[PDB]
Amino acid sequence: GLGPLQIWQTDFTLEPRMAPRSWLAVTVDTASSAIVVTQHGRVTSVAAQHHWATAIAVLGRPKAIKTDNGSCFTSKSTREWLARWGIAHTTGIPGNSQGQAMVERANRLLKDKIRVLAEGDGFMKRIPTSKQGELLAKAMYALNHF
Amino acid sequence: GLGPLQIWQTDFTLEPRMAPRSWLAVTVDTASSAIVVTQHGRVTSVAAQHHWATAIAVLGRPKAIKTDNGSCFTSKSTREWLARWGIAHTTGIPGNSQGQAMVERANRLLKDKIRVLAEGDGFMKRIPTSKQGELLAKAMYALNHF
Ligand SMILES: [Zn+2]
Ligand SMILES: [Zn+2]
Ligand SMILES: [Zn+2]
Ligand SMILES: [Zn+2]
Ligand SMILES: [Zn+2]
Ligand SMILES: [Zn+2]
Ligand SMILES: [Zn+2]
Ligand SMILES: [Zn+2]
Repeated sequence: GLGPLQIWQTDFTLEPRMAPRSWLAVTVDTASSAIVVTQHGRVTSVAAQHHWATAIAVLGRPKAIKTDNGSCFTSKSTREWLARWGIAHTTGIPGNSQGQAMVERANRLLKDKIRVLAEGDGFMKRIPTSKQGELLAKAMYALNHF
Repeated sequence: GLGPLQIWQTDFTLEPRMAPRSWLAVTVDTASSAIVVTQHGRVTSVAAQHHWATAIAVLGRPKAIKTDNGSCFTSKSTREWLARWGIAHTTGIPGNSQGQAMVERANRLLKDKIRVLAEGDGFMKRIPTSKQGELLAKAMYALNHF
């Protein structure tokens, strides 16, 4: 049982094609490379908690999650939510540089796939609100192919 | 590679504690017993398609899905959505009796866990709208423990 560590990297990335809920919260399980994404109207502490509750239902509970120092991830509210779950959190090392690189790469592959799938459906600018969820789901499936 | 068949059972169950989006769409992968649930305001053909797009992002694409003859699953719109995905569908045998039993059992374990987790949080009647998603996510995690 000397298998990979159950550690996640999480980040928010802006995607105007998904407006009005244009902030995409993306989590990469570093142990399997699975990706989970959710959309939100604003980046708050509560959006990050909503995102991780879903990721937890999808990937199970991690031992730890690594984020940057964005304030939605470092407020007291977030620290308490993570403590209630027993999940450890680290924002890395002060002036990390790298070490968030996997989720930054997932952010980019994700936006590219949304753009090619959207354009494939004839949406060259914003994706109609009513079509967003299924297209976000399709991009997520295309990047995991469970 | 003589491992289980990638066949899903899907159904809708009403849960007043989740009002106004009180119809829960539940899918059980019969190959692993994993469960995926989503909430909806009305049972339409489009609610079933929204539910399966999410399940597909979570469990990958199945070879087939088995449902009852509820009309949201048998309209032309649904038949076409499933055909676009290459997924086969069966509503079983005319007067099946059983053969949907796993998802009917998942419907019941699911509503029980929502009730115990809700009550654990002090919500004895409807769960506040703003608390529903995280509690639905928690019930889904509690029944899968990924
Ligand atoms: Zn960030
Ligand atoms: Zn939210
Ligand atoms: Zn970033
Ligand atoms: Zn695939
Ligand atoms: Zn039914
Ligand atoms: Zn919907
Ligand atoms: Zn039923
Ligand atoms: Zn667990």
